[PDB]
Formats: sequence, structure tokens, C-alpha cells
Amino acid sequence: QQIGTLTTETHPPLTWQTCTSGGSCTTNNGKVVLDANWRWLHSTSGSTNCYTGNTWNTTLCPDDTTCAQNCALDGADYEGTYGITASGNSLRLNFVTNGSQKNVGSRTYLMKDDTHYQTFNLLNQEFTFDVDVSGLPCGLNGALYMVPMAADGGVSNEPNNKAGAQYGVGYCDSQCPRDLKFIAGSANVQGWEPASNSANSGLGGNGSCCAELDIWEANSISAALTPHSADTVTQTVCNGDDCGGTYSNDRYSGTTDPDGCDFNSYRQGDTSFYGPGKTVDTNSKFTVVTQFLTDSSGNLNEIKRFYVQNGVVIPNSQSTIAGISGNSITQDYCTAQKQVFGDTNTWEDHGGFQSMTNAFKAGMVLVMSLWDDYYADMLWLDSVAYPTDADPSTPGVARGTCSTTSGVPSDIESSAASAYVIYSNIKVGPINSTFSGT
Ligand SMILES: OC[C@H]1O[C@@H](S[C@H]2[C@H](O)[C@@H](O)[C@H](S[C@H]3[C@H](O)[C@@H](O)[C@H](S[C@H]4[C@H](O)[C@@H](O)[C@H](O)O[C@@H]4CO)O[C@@H]3CO)O[C@@H]2CO)[C@H](O)[C@@H](O)[C@@H]1O
Ligand SMILES: *[C@@H]1O[C@H](CO)[C@@H](O[C@@H]2O[C@H](CO)[C@@H](O)[C@H](O)[C@H]2NC(C)=O)[C@H](O)[C@H]1NC(C)=O
Ligand SMILES: OC[C@H]1O[C@@H](S[C@H]2[C@H](O)[C@@H](O)[C@H](O)O[C@@H]2CO)[C@H](O)[C@@H](O)[C@@H]1O
Ligand SMILES: *[C@@H]1O[C@H](CO)[C@@H](O)[C@H](O)[C@H]1NC(C)=O
Ligand SMILES: *[C@@H]1O[C@H](CO)[C@@H](O)[C@H](O)[C@H]1NC(C)=O
Repeated sequence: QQIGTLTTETHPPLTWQTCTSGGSCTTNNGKVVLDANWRWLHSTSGSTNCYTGNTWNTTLCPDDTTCAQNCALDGADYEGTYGITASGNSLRLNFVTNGSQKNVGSRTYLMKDDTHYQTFNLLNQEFTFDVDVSGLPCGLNGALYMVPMAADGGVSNEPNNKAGAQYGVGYCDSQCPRDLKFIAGSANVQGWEPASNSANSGLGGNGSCCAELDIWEANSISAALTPHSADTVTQTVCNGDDCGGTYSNDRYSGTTDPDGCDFNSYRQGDTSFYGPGKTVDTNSKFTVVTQFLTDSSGNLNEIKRFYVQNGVVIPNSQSTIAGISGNSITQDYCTAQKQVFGDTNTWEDHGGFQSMTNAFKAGMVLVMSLWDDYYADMLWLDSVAYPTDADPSTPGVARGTCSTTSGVPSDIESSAASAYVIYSNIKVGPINSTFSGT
């Protein structure tokens, strides 16, 4: 994709901290950038759209290469169009913005400078942030996560990609998404079909695969921490159903792990721990600490989670499911959880902890998003039962308190139009350097 010249692109400033063993902390001047899919995409020779709603202009985009030559991503009005506001160390994302037209959700990335994403290697470190999920009801997901996107957005070896990280180009994840307009320096017009339900989306012939660390997927009801492995941790292109992932007819047939090794306190049997008025009280802001412990070789062997609220350090809840113990993500936990729940261990199949180690060594980009779910209504995160016809007595079926009929986008895009998430006070450093409390 090309650089559009009709609207200035100014990345909202966002500060975040680096801490050392001490724990003294200093402030980094980061910037955030909107993902390329949300942008106006128009001809390089004027204002004619290359894509509108769910449909490509086939004169501008007769094939994937020509489309990339002809089409430019332009600047974004972060607050006015997308409901994205950055102030100091806080980033607020609104679910619905009624601008000149309606916008639903957003996905953003943390930038080092105007043309490069910040990258992270969290091995033997922790990543910490504050979040307010009080405005997120059933069906919403404020996701803060990491994927090994190219720091430059792919421009170095993609001649038809001039827009790069400056315009939020280069996304990939463990679902191998085919709804992306640009993948690896080419458009995705070939094979495009508009979505059956969403007016804003569709699926092209190709998907964008990579490893994925879901540090945080949550609303006010439930939260999940989920690493996902991949054969190749950085971006690869896939085609059609062979992609695997959410919008494939053969979910597990691809080169990535679309399920991950998840820890949701509620799904792991503790329904008193996370939610409204619970131990981690989602009515108010809290701190989320995620630690990435290594073995003697420097390979990831454990992900620990702590919360801090009202000045109290709260260890992650113990899994209470018979056969699945502990309160952290380890190989023992992942093996046990998949065996006991009767889920395919695609996490292990695509390299598990070694894959995530390799993802960190490649360099992870921080993603902050807010979305609803046109595939499964977020029921996998927050439903009394997922699948909806499964027995709630069966371990692993219950994930939250939301009804099986909750979270339908056409419903919640009206009823939850006030929804929002605020991520703030990001801190990164050695283990135990980013937080304190009793
Ligand atoms: O065309 C003008 C029209 O544009 C919309 S903006 C619109 C984009 O055009 C469209 O490409 C994307 S598709 C988007 C999808 O809606 C969203 O549900 C998923 S959420 C995704 C999440 O971000 C990730 O964090 C998570 O890991 O996976 C989730 C599921 O994939 O992302 C898709 C893109 O990758 O949708 C936007 C918004 O509808 C303007 O809003 C509108 O006003 C204008 O008329
Ligand atoms: C991206 O997906 C498109 C659409 O499926 C692929 O397009 C096919 O490409 C082959 C080889 O060039 C052609 O023979 C077919 O005619 C194309 N099919 C269609 C429907 O257009 C394309 O190959 C994919 N790109 C990559 C890099 O995998
Ligand atoms: O595909 C949507 C959603 O999937 C989860 S994995 C999910 C499986 O889909 C389900 O079969 C099993 O019973 O539960 C697991 C865990 O919830 C994945 O973690 C997530 O990334 C994705 O959005
Ligand atoms: C597609 O783009 C061409 C070239 O700019 C333009 O002439 C035409 O009106 C557009 N067609 C549609 C259907 O948008
Ligand atoms: C960090 O603190 C946690 C919780 O208090 C403790 O379990 C752990 O031993 C500490 N780790 C280090 C490296 O100090």
C-alpha cells in the first residue's frame, strides 16, 4: 500500500516506562498508530476509494499487485473518527464512534518512532499495565497483546508497501486472518467475498499468520491470558481454508495454534476471583502484571500473573479443576489442561514454549484493541457455556456469567454503544521491578 497525502498522519503520543532492578523507572515517549484496515484507502491519483464498506473497486484493484500499486492508506482522525484518545500514559478506545459515519472498535500498535513499531523481548522480564474494564459488558473484548510484526511494517523487502508501520501495516496473528486488506506488501482483493453479517468486512484469498501472545483479553465479566504458538513465529502468508484459524472450515489444519494455552480463572473453576465486586473488582481500575520466567538456557518456562488493586498484591487464582492445578502457565499446566478438557493441544503441536521464546527473540509488537466477535459473540471468553449446547457440568465449558444469547454484534453495537476500555501506565522491566503493594 501507498502513502496517502490527503490527510496528515499524526500518531498520538503515549508514554510508558522502563524499570530496572531497584526499582527505578524512566519514561519513554511512545506513539500509537491505527491499524491499516480501519483507514481510508483511495487512489494515488485522487480521492476515489479503492475499498468501501465491504467491497473493492475492481478497476483500481483488478489483482493483488496492481491494487497495491494503485492504492494509498491515508491519515486518521484518531478521536473524531475512531474514538481513540491518548493522554499522558493512558490510551482510551471507544467501542462505537458516531462521526460522519459509524465506526466500531479499533486496533492500535505502540510505535518507537514515526516509521517503526516498538519491539519487546520479555524473556526474564515482566510487562505491567493498568486497565479499566468497568465499561465492557458481555460480548466486548479489550485486548492487549503481542505479535511478532516486522518493526518497519514490512517495507524493507516489500516494494509496493510504502505505507509500512507509519500507517499500521503488517498485522498478523495466530488466527491467520484473511480479512486484512494488505498482507506482505500485496492487496487481498483476489478471492474477496463480503462478510455474511458484518457490513465492514470480508475475507480474501490470503491470510496473515504469526505467533501471538494474548497477555490480556477481557471485559468486566471474564479475562484470559493465552500464549499461541506457530511453526514460523514471524509473518507467513497462507491461502484459503489451509490457513486454519477462526474463519476456516478446518480450524486446526494450518501452521499456527489458533487456540493457545489459556488461563481464565473462571474457566479454571474459580468463579469468585475476577469480575464485578470480586477479588479483582472490575468495577474499578486494577494493575495487571505478567511475568515471563526462563530456564537456565534462557528459554521461556512459565508465565505468572499478579494483580494489584487498592494497594494489595493479588496472586493469580489457583486452577481448581481436578487434574489441572497451579495458578500459572507452564508445560505441566498446558498438557494437563488440554488432556482434562479434551481439547486438541495445538499449542504443543506448533512448538509451545520454545515457539514463544522464538517469538520474543524475533521481537514482539504491542497491540491494543477493542472489538466484538462476529464468529462466536465472545462466548468463548465469558459465556456460562461454550460451545452453547455443551454441558456446563463438563470441565472447561463455563467461562463466565454471560448468557448463551449474549454478545451478538447487531445487538451490542446498539446496546453497548457507550462501551470503552482504558489501558494506562505501561511498565516493563526485570521481574518484580514494575509493581509494589502489600
Ligand atoms: O470503508 C469505510 C468504512 O470503514 C470502517 S473501518 C472498518 C474497516 O474498513 C474493516 O476493514 C475492519 S475489519 C476488522 C473487524 O471489524 C474487527 O472486528 C476485527 S477485530 C480483531 C481485533 O482487532 C484483534 O485485536 C483480534 O486479535 O482479532 C479480532 C478479530 O479479527 O478486526 C478487523 C480488521 O483486522 O473493520 C473496521 C471497523 O468496522 C469505518 O468504521 C466506517 O465508518 C467506514 O464507513
Ligand atoms: C492470494 O490469494 C489469491 C486468491 O486466492 C491467489 O490467487 C491465485 O493465484 C494463482 C497463482 O498466481 C493463480 O493461478 C490463480 O488464478 C489465483 N486465484 C484467484 C482466485 O485469483 C494468490 O496466489 C495468493 N497469493 C499468495 C502470495 O499466496
Ligand atoms: O476462535 C475463537 C477463540 O478461540 C479460542 S480457543 C477456544 C476454542 O475455540 C474452543 O473449542 C475451546 O473449547 O475453548 C478454547 C479456549 O477458549 C482462542 O483462545 C481465541 O484466540 C479465539 O478468539
Ligand atoms: C472505481 O474507480 C475508478 C477509477 O478511479 C472510477 O472511475 C470508478 O467510478 C470507481 N467505480 C466504483 C464502482 O467505485
Ligand atoms: C517476585 O515476587 C513474587 C511474589 O511476591 C515472588 O513469588 C518471587 O519469589 C519474586 N521473584 C524474584 C525474582 O524476586
